[PDB]
Amino acid sequence: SGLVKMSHPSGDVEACMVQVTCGSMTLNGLWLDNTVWCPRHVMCPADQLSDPNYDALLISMTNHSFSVQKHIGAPANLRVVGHAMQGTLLKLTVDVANPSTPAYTFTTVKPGAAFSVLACYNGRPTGTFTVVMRPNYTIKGSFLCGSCGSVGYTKEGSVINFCYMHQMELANGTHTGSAFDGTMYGAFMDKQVHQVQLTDKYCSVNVVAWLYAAILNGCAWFVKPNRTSVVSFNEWALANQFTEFVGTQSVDMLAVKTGVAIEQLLYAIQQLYTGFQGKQILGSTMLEDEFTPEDVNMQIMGV
Amino acid sequence: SGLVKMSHPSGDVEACMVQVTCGSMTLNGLWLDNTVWCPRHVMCPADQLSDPNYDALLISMTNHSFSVQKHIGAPANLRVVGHAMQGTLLKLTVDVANPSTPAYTFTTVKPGAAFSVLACYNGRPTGTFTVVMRPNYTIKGSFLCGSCGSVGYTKEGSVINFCYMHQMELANGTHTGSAFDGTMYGAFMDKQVHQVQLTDKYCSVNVVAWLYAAILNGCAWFVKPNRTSVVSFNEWALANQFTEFVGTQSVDMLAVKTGVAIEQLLYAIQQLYTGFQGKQILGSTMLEDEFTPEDVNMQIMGV
Repeated sequence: SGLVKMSHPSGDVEACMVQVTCGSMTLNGLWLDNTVWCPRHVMCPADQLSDPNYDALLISMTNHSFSVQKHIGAPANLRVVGHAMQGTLLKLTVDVANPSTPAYTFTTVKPGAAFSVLACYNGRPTGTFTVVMRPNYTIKGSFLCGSCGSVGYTKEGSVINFCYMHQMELANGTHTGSAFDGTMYGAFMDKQVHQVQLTDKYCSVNVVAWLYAAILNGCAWFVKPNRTSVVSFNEWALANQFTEFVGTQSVDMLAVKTGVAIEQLLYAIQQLYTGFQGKQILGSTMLEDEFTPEDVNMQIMGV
Repeated sequence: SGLVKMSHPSGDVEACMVQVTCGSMTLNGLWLDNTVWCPRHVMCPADQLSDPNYDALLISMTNHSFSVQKHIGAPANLRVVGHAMQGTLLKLTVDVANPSTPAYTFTTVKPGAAFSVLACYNGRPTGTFTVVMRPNYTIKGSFLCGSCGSVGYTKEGSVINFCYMHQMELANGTHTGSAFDGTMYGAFMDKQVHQVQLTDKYCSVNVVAWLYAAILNGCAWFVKPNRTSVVSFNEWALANQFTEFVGTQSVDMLAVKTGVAIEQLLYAIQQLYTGFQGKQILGSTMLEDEFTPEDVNMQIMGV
């Protein structure tokens, strides 16, 4: 019993972290097979950060411009024998294939989905945490200067699904990055220029999942006979900064185990949004939306 | 910027997890050099869990009663060549030294201190999370059947400090275990009988650290010229379920950076305890005590 913010074991990903240097700029890279992935802003000098031209910067670079070092495990200097740009990322080719490359895929995450982040500094892993891709395509992490190139991922069976590479900080506690196809989540620019993020929203299906977790742990004071249909809730959601509720088999499993219908929890959300009234739910005083239905199913049952 | 629940990278500890079987009982063990540590209740059958005699159980065991298996990485069966009991733990001697034993120490954690937990099932790591040792010597984790033997630890430089081995669940979301010297935190018994835990307390130095994190994020409505000395606060704390405040260099660093004195935040705690005045602090309407000063310093300032 109990519900905590849980991350995937980070061992397989730690073995892929490397340091990438270009001029006087240093950040983290991901070493898979003979390829090192890193943010392309490593090529940008301080005096050009106010308005950079990445196509011009790439042309000016040679294999000599990049230095790749592995610090963890058996340390090694990797020879860069090729360089290329894919969207907002650099794809460096090195002469040694990573002997600890896990079985992996590249996947893009959708808003409301959770993933683990391995935070790194100078190619060294320092911490791990779980985040949810926000409806405004940002993440609320903990990243300081030098954390760029830190990676986000999930684990499915024995396969690591790499979904995020840390790029920038937009505002206090608000971060964004790219998918491994080179596209930045939310189409933000990888430049130190003015850019406003859209309004964030509460992830409705995650709040329902968290309320089911509370019921399964003996906390059900907020459950009443009252119900709100998913059609009525979704119209209400549009005007109250909540995402559209879309049901799934994982949510249905939680409804059948507890005997509490989804519609009863949509009504509870509308009431709890106007105040918890000094009461707690799982040690929280405001709605929690960073626990997915799959997360609750895993932490509460074998499912 | 941003404050999240952060764990240590779990790779070094994952390489030490093994499965220990004794009869029809199975749980997790920790493999360091030629030693495997596991909870001693692996020797206890289901019908004897209410009133066990561990000294009699140990005598009845032979090296062949224990089966040790490594599942992740390069799998191996380890042959048990010695067995011993140290408090609430078994110390098995195996014929192969773990080739990935990290540099380590055994340390007992004090209430208010944070540590990372690597949750395991059948010798397989499944997740990682951070907890604080509660003033009543329990932890609020997320553990299901089969998680016994999961380990807690901190990292100082390159040294892993193993501080906890999961033993039992006392109540919903309330867990306890032992230190690697064999002593159970809070002197709870490793047996199936009803045991009452003492009342919890708010960890004062952690609430001060969280109020400093709020000021660093632009939230300082609770800061007034009013001050409470640490001597006055500690007398008040005794009667109001708060731990004794003990200052540290990390708290002093937060006071210098923000320009807000410790004594102003001790007064603020006494006022916020009587109500949050219809406002919120970092997304909460109740005091938060699971972020330590070191945690706030490392995540906000990187020191």
